Amino acid sequence: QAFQRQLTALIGYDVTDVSNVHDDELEFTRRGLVTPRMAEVASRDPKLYAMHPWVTSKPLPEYLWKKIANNCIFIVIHRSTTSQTIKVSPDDTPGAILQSFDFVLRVCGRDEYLVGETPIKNFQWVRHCLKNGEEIHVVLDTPPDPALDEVRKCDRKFRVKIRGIDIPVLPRNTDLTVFVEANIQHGQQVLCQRRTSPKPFTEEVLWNVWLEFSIKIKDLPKGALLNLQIYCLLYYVNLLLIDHRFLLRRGEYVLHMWQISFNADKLTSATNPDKENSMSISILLDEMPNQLRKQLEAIIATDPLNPLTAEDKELLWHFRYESLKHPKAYPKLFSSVKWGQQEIVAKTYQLLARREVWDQSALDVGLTMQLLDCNFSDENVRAIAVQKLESLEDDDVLHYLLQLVQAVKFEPYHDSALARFLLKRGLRNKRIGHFLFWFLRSEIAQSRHYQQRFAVILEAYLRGCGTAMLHDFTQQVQVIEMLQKVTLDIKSLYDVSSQVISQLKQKLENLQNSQLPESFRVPYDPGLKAGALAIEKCKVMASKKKPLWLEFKCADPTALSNETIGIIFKHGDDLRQDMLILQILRIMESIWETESLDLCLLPYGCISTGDKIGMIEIVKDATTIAKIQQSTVGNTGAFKDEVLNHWLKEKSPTEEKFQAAVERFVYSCAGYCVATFVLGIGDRHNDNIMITETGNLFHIDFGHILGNYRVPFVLTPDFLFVMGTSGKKTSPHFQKFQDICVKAYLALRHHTNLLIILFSMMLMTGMPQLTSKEDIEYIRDALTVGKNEEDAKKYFLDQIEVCRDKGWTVQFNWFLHLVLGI
Ligand SMILES: Cn1ncc2c(NCCCS(C)(=O)=O)nc(-c3cccc4n[nH]cc34)nc21
Repeated sequence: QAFQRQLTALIGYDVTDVSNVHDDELEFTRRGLVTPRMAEVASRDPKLYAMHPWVTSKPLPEYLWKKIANNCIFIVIHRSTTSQTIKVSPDDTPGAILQSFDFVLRVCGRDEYLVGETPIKNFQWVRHCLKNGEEIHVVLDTPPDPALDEVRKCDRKFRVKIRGIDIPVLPRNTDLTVFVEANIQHGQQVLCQRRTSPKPFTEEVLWNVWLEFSIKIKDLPKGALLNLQIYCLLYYVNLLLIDHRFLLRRGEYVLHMWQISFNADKLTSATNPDKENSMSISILLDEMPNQLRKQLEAIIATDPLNPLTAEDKELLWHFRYESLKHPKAYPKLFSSVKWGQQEIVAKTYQLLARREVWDQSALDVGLTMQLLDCNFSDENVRAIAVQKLESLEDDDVLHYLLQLVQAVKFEPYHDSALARFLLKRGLRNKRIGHFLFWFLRSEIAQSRHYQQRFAVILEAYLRGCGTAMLHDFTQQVQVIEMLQKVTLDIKSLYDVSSQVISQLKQKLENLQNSQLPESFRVPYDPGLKAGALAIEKCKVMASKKKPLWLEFKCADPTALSNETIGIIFKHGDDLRQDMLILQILRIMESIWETESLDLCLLPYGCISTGDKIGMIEIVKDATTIAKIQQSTVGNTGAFKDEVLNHWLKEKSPTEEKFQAAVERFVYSCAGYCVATFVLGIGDRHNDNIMITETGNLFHIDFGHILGNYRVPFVLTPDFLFVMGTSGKKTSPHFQKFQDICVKAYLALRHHTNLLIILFSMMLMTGMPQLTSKEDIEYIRDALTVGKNEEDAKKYFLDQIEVCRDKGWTVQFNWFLHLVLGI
């Protein structure tokens, strides 16, 4: 019992609670997930699961090959005080290196292991070292005891009666009228729509009206939603017309509704938990011709957001067997399906049974993701997408985990192939499981629309993750809860007075002494194990949301460097938006990796842990672009061109390193101009832009520009100065920048459909305010869909020149708005 209690505290929600249900789908899902859990648990290798080797099967990039002398790679092994280097070949296994040198090779300071039958080059930690030009240091010790991971042992027209609506208290807006709109939805595609006669808007409105729809009962598709909405659009709520047992929903229902276009929340089957304040509604249920081929291929070629006309759909359907031969035609083909007709759906299933071309096609994530969005409610359609995902290596799963977790919001039922898939992969791998936990917990904490479903999924995971991880989560959760309290208490108290800096270090003193865990895993970096705080370095930050600047020691003695673990705790913004933006950045990098391109992005760790509150990784040796200018000229926005180049020469001791910084800067600057333009978040105040002492540029605080959402992006003259240019001039570096940009840009366009679906999904599940048809179709233009590589190339170069023609104009403007208040 104290176990289900522990689960509830780790989850942040009671999954056994049944106060907010009108059926047993949630409980049914708890039971159904048991099998999938035990199946994955009872078939994972204890040793490999305990050490969770982080590896990849992708080729080693060109830019990481040129980092290797010979077929040689050095690795420093450590034991007690002894310590020796070793010459290794990129292609030999960890076992080989051992005999070349029962113990195992663990990385210093990290809970990371170099184990398994894979080349030494196919490890992420090794590749990380090479990229950063770091040296691989491992300590030789015994493998973690796999025991520590032990797990606790019929032809009628459909009709619905609208009894009426009840609300305890209605807005002070006298006086208006209300009618109820009942839609039978599927995908976001409304099959049939009926309304009630308007009625005076009182706290109780009774119609007692039968709304007879055009669609026969037998023609109702599994997963179809009875969407009930109130107009003056004030309220909405949904009811699956066909339940989780293939039964036709029947009987009396009193649904509490959500108060207020492409938002995923509008899809939920969850009813509003707040029964005392929410609006309530009461209902009662009782050889193809040459030309046509071209036309079809042109249709199949268009982007995911390109709308299908009636003719387009009729064509796709009539030639469905020809369309079936094109995996890329699936999303559009299944959109051309009349789900409101049982005969058609039946034929669609007959079609799916002929999945030779699909089953054999190479995995296209962008394509797979499309079948998992709000446009598809059929579980058989969505199942083939999940099928293709099964072939993903744990490496790629981590890449798309966040948005796969978000895609669960588009599932009609709590129990889905997507859910079970995430459950399985999370249980198969500790790293995946770790992030799955936080991603789900993130949603469960600030999403009433989906907390129930995600809570049931999280519970299933926790019951199979193992004793060891359950303990880590417990420590991580405890720490986060304590620090959040401090961040809130501190926020309640401009300049960070002594009275507050004293209070902070004071509060931290109270916690550290006999309260906070002696050690905990860094949520955004599972390998790292944080120890005791360094109160001296801790401070409240000069931010309008008074974020905590915290620094910990590494609990790992074998750790090499003495550098502390820096974490920023912050309340005020929804960090989920930041997560999605940062995750996309990693996706853009992996993409660029396939092309062997390396823009030096810094997708720092960021984890949403609660309501408008989460933690951020502190990148070391970095400062604001604005701060580097506030030094030269403070109160006035008198930005000077050369200051940035000065700051670098200053921080780089050997002038050589300086040239390396100016290079790192040109790479990092191009990557952020391209990546930021595609995402339409490139117009930022230089306060939201930082640079490393090594010249690595990177944006920050993405939740800020998305919470209040004119130059294409930020290529200010001070950046240009570092590139050796001013005004009507060029360079050997600027040409380089313009060179890398067009490269980086053109490369992204080779994955247009992937970016589009991710961007679209990001907006619907993460940016509730940015959910219009126009908001989404921005990335189409940004990626200049359907354009020659030449045209596109020019398009971006125009964008660059527009930043030139602007100089400090917008920056200064930002200075007027943010800095002061104009
Ligand atoms: C990721 N990272 N690394 C350093 C750093 C930082 N450094 C603070 C020092 C800046 S200074 C003192 O040089 O002006 N501030 C922030 C940051 C602050 C506020 C909101 C944010 N959202 N996302 C990141 C945010 N992120 C940072």
